[PDB]
Amino acid sequence: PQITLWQRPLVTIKIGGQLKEALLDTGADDTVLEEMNLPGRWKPKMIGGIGGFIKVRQYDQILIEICGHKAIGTVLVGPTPVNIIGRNLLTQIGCTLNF
Amino acid sequence: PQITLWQRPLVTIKIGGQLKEALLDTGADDTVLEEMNLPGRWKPKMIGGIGGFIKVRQYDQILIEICGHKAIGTVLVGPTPVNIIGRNLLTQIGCTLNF
Ligand SMILES: O=C(N[C@H]1c2ccccc2C[C@H]1O)[C@H](OCc1ccccc1)[C@H](O)[C@@H](O)[C@@H](OCc1ccccc1)C(=O)N[C@H]1c2ccccc2C[C@H]1O
Repeated sequence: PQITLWQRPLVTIKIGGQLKEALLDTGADDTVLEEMNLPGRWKPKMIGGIGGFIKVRQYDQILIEICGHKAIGTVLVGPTPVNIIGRNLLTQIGCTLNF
Repeated sequence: PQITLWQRPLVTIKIGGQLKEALLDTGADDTVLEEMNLPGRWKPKMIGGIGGFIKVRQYDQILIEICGHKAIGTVLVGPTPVNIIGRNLLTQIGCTLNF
């Protein structure tokens, strides 16, 4: 599909059987979701954006479904204000920026 | 032009006769640039990101060239980690997300 940017580019994602809303963020290197439970072991990590840094938990090889497209990659979980789908997963679904 | 996301979507922008590098960010509602000098009066604004809020200066009707495409709009200036081209200007150059 082609997403215009008059409004925030929010889409529905499926992860861990749960359905959620998330923002397609080309400015985010990684993907970070609000506090939730995921399987496997995790690694602590600090990520910084506008405003400073936050502590998140890193999970690897997590399967996410974005608008029907399956994608695999690292998923961070932490006190983020909104769910964010970063570049690490946007590339997997063939997402691009077009002027 | 089509831009993949395997790397940060960095482009060159021209503002105040100067060349700068900035990030095309669909996750940013507004455009914020690192500390610099702009003409006219400014208004105060608070923007919230991943790690909290920051205070920025708001300038209106600023001319800015993004990859050869001229745009005129609101530009914010403050302690941002990188120069950011947000949705307010991305829509002016007809930028869309595609997959
Ligand atoms: O933090 C970032 N990346 C980092 C990131 C994110 C997730 C995981 C890892 C990493 C590392 C780094 O790439 C990106 O910034 C550039 C950036 C790049 C590199 C280093 C630092 C910053 C994001 O795309 C932010 O732009 C955007 O974040 C999503 C968000 C939307 C709405 C509300 C709260 C948060 C955000 O903060 N948006 C707000 C904003 C921004 C500018 C002007 C106005 C407004 C209002 C609101 O829309």
